[PDB]
Amino acid sequence: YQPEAYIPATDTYIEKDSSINDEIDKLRHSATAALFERRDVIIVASVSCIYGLGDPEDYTDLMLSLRPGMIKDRDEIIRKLVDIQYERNEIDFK
DNA sequence: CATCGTACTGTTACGGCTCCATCGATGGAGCCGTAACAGCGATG
Repeated sequence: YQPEAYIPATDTYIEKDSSINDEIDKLRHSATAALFERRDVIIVASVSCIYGLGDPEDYTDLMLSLRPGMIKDRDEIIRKLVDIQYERNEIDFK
């Protein structure tokens, strides 16, 4: 990670560059889901636990509920899935 | 010295697409030259 910064002494600006690790992201998402799923969860974290995450109210209110017999268009459900940052990929299924 | 931050920019291999340069011969018919073949009369 190289956060953007500006140095007035040299009048030079550095652009932001980052790389994402898949395993750590999956572990973080699993921890976040387990927090809302079960109460008997133990989380081992670094000082990263004090950095800005999303709103828990938005996380709870944006859960999609589906049951048999409920009328709903397939396109509407696909749009709802896309709106919660789900990527459609028939080749790379992860 | 380790820790943290809401999917980052620039330059190279490699496969697929497209444009451009560069590169007589054989059989049939007619002709010439050469060889080959066919085709009144008088007397005893």
